[PDB]
Amino acid sequence: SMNPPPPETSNPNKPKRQTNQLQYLLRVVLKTLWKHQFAWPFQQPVDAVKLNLPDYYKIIKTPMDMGTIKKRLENNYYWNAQECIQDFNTMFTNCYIYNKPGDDIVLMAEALEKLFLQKINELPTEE
Ligand SMILES: CCOc1cc(-c2c(C)noc2C)cc([C@@H](C)O)c1
Repeated sequence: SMNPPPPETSNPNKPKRQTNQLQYLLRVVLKTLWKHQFAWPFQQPVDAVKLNLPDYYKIIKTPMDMGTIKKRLENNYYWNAQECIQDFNTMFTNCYIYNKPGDDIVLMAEALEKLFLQKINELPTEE
């Protein structure tokens, strides 16, 4: 029933780089999803205490949210695009695992995921 510590967003010993794909993931992908009308539940870790979801973190062992993704991208946390893409997919999948078809949050995830897919479909070639 308690909240876990949030995922890490900084690790000074992780090697970093700034690729055109990672720049796209921030400037296009994250920006598009973050501004969406359905973004709000996903802009920070699930607060299982405030939401009274005492079994959330019993079921979800790899939490992810866009607040975390945003900080990771802004801190150059990633080495490659695939790591960031995996974070977004973890976020969606968590929502699908925990929730039920047709729940509001699932419809929201689905809308964001459709936009995600459209954007990732045009991920630029690494230069
Ligand atoms: C600030 C978080 O607000 C919400 C969080 C959820 C949520 C998430 C994210 N993952 O599982 C649940 C439940 C669902 C809803 C509303 C849309 O019902 C709102």
